Amino acid sequence: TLHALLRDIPAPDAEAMARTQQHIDGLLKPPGSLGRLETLAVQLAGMPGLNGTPQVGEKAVLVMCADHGVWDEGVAVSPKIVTAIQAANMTRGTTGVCVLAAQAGAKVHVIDVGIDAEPIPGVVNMRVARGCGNIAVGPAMSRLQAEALLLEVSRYTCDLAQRGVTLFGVGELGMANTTPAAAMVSVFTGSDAKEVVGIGANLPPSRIDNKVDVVRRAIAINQPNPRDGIDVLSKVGGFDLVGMTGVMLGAARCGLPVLLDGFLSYSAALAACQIAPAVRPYLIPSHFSAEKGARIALAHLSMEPYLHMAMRLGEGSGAALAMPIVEAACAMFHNMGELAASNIVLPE
Amino acid sequence: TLHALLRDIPAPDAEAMARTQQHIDGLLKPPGSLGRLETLAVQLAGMPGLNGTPQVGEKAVLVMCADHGVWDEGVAVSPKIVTAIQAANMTRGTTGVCVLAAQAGAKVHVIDVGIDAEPIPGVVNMRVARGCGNIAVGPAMSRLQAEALLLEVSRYTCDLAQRGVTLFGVGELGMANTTPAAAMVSVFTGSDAKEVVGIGANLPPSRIDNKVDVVRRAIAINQPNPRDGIDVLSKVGGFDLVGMTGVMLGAARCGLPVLLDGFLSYSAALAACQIAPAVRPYLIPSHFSAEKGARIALAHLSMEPYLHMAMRLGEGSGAALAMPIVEAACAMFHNMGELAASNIVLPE
Ligand SMILES: Nc1ncnc2[nH]cnc12
Ligand SMILES: Nc1ncnc2[nH]cnc12
Repeated sequence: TLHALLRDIPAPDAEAMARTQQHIDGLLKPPGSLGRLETLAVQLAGMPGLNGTPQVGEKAVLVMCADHGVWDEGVAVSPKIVTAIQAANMTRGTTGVCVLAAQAGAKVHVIDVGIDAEPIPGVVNMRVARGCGNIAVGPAMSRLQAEALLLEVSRYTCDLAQRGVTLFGVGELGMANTTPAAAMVSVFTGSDAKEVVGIGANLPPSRIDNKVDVVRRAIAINQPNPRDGIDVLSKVGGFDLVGMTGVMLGAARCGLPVLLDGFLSYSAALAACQIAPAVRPYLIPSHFSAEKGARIALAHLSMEPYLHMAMRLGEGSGAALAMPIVEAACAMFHNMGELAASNIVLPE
Repeated sequence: TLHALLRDIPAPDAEAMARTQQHIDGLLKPPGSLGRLETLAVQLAGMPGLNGTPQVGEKAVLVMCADHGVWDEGVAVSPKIVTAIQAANMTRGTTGVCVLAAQAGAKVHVIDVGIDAEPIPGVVNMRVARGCGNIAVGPAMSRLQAEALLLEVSRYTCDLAQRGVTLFGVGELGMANTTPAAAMVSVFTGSDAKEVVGIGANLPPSRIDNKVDVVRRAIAINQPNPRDGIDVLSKVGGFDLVGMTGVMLGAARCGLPVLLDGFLSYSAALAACQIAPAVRPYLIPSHFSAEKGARIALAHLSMEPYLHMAMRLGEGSGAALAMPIVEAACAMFHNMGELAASNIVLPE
């Protein structure tokens, strides 16, 4: 059951963190000189699934794929089938996330949570329906549906942990996905749609107006309650969004770190944190998405990404690209020499 | 001779770049979706030493070590000997740059251009003198000295290329080094010293005032000519700074890319670009240094770093940390599938 899951998310280990901090301070460098790498190391040491130290075992990127009924509103220029095509490509290792994950030594897990096509061999089957409801005229799905998918994904996630995975990355694939993402951000942050609606996958500037209108409509019609993340996800989200949120809850329950991706991922994170604030300490930002509503979303999460690449591909590509940074914090922690051993003495 | 060297720096290959751009546009993703990774790939393809394509062979980080007479002005809290100690540690693989380079699969080259100590076995000997002159009361060195070191380092650099190195990173090690760095930045950018003088290696806030004064003094006394980078380096720079500039000139002559590090490196880059504007296209920013004058320096170089880590260690640690990003752009270019092969058609 979900209340359980949520109840059992562990708090960070302050004891391990204090020990890490001390250790870091004693390394062969001026104190605090490695800035964010230091902070990251300490954050990791506090994660219970990591065994009191910054460490990275196996790495996995979970890609949540699904179609959206809102596509029918003219909010996306990519043909609908691209979701299904790209999902298959994920199985062949030719996509952007695939290439970047291989470079990071991570394995990619492609999960179908609701593609509007026949099942794709090689893809993890967790399909809710053939694409979610069109949010412009009603809810994306039922609360039950959302809750069940949350449970299902969270479990799959924590189970990988059982197989040696210590670091997750989350991603999505779904045509028209920046629409539900903007709606969610608008609702959670109380920003006006104009402020958070972007061009997604090369939407022409002309067509923007309509996208903003669709977003407002979705919100007005559904009346999602901002204090209820599940309410929001079910009404104006999508299966893919629900799935990403589920990865987050799962990794937190498991006491392990999750690397966010871009805009879509920020939307899901907002939901996750609303649902369970205890999730927060397990999230690690990757890059700063080029999507318009990115700054607002990040501000609400109080997150400052490490990478500024103007990326807007999705798929979990940003997450993969940041994995080496996480590994660097561990390397720093473990392999650097100590000041004391050099007889070096530097003022705090 | 230097005029030669400078004269022979190759322009970027526009033909290769056009071909790269086209190729990138045809990959399995919405056009321009990979943002800066795309731009980086194109930049690399234009570098003659790379053989018309984004590629990365062997990687090296060159660490320039030297002492500064200005240390006697009370501008640095690290004891002087730390330079010599850390330089030796570089030979043992225990320093920050060492750990990060190993993580990136790069080799570290420690070069002594003027440490105020006995020679360190294992360190490349290119020592000019036992520490440079105190810039607060006169020049750091003679023009001749600077010119010769420029030549010497540039040659060493291009020679590594001959051994399979395709990507360099530059770094420095030297107590009190942020002082000459600030002076240089002030002179090249025409900013007031207060604006560019930082805390370096944990300088106490109280002591700042004196550092600003030392910088102004150096400038007033020496009257370095901003339109003459060699003039500037020789007067208010240091051996380490000269060395970094030399790496830059060398890699450019060789038609290969160089990853900058932090503040010190930006100072050297400003000099290099002043000396030879043709160097510019070969430079790649890594991170955004936490040193105060960082923003000003970057603005003058028109560079936007990829990494925001609040780092201020030096040694070339930021350069190392960015190597995987460069490799990612190559992986993207080479391993991704093509839209056409999927029968996918997306609007530009
Ligand atoms: N002041 C310093 N102390 C120790 N290691 C360093 N590496 C770079 N600067 C340093
Ligand atoms: N619209 C899109 N087209 C192709 N690949 C994609 N990966 C993520 N979004 C995509």
